[PDB]
Amino acid sequence: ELPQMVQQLNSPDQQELQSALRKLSQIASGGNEQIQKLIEAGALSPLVKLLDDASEEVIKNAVAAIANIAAGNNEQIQKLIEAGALSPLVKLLDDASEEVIKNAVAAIANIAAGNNEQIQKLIEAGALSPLVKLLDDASEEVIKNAVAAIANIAAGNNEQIQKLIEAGALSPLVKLLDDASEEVIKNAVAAIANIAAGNNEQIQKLEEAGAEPALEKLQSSPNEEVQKNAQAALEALN
Repeated sequence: ELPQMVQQLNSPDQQELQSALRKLSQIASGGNEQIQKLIEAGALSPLVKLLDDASEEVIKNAVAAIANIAAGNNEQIQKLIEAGALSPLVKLLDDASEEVIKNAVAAIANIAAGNNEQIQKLIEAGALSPLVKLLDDASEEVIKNAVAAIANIAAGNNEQIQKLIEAGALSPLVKLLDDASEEVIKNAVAAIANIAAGNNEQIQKLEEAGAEPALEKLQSSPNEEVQKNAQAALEALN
């Protein structure tokens, strides 16, 4: 059932390979107990190997599956990192297909939701500069996943918030506080609230970027998430 599908990942047939990757992604999307079955079946290393495959269609399916595996628990994210997912995922952020960037950034966003040591490996893999460049991408689905990843990295320690500021994240995030999608503002205000939870120097850099006037408008939002995040970030500035 499952080992046969994992064995199918080593196939010259491009239809059989795409089909096996589609089924595995569907299992992986069903929750942590399903992701555990794929790990125990040895699905991770061949899946990671398929991120550098000669077939653009095979890459798409492999990234879709890994994005779903990345949605697992800290232990599952750890196995994905140990399988070598980070380096190929970072390389995929600079790819022609918008479909691969979307899931490459989603997988990275789900890994960024893990512990601070896992955020450190994402930074060590060079994920920050390409993530900041995707904040101007002009594809709304890419920008929301890029903002969500950054928001997750900002939930890390003060040193990790520092690597975000040094990457040039502050100015694109304050720009995304308005004249953008509803889901983008929601993610931008969460990232800003996370940077405001940093040290006093980082709170200062946020003012310099022009965050305070952009947050004052969001303070009275009817959206519970936006409202509380704009309120928490403003309390931190003053």
